[PDB]
Amino acid sequence: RMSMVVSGLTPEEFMLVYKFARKHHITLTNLITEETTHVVMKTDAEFVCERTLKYFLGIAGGKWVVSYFWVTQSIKERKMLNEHDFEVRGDVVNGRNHQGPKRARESQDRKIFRGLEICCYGPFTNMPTDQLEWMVQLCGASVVKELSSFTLGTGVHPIVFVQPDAWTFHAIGQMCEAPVVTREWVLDSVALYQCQELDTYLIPQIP
Ligand SMILES: [Co+2]
Repeated sequence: RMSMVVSGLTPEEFMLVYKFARKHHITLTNLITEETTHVVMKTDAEFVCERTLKYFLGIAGGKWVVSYFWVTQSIKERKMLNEHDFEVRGDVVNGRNHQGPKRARESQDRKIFRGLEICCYGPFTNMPTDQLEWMVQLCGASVVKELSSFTLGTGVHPIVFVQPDAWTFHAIGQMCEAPVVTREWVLDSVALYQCQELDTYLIPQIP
């Protein structure tokens, strides 16, 4: 059936979702899994939310990323409103209207990271490696654990991403032949659901 997960909400805001969840036989839960169908985000009146991890994984699964206004209007009108009307416009960081989740629902037959080998490299911070790995998988990429493990083949394009405010490196180029980008290449590529160009994102590689 329907299974719901919640993001950016207060206790009382949560209680409202639960009431809506109880009234409509919807499972509510703490952590997002593949079983999750809906991700309720807090937004401003014009469906703009902050980009949480559940935001990305939600879009990565191409679920229903939908504003908390879905919940309260549904309570107000005493009926389960259309998810279509309430979906999240975009976010505070990628722009007030990129309609990201929209494309993601519409494009499961061709996922943006199809045909790619991705290596989430070294230390990571707000987001753990495995979440980013699962994100990246969900969008049709193939995870590599170590640089040396890239399918050296005309077939696939390998990418290495890193987030550099963690290593408390620019010599990945010396250990493998791959584009090195910044974790924001993935996050934006997922937020916008377009496959971003690596130029704006490349980390310098010393010879
Ligand atoms: Co090519």
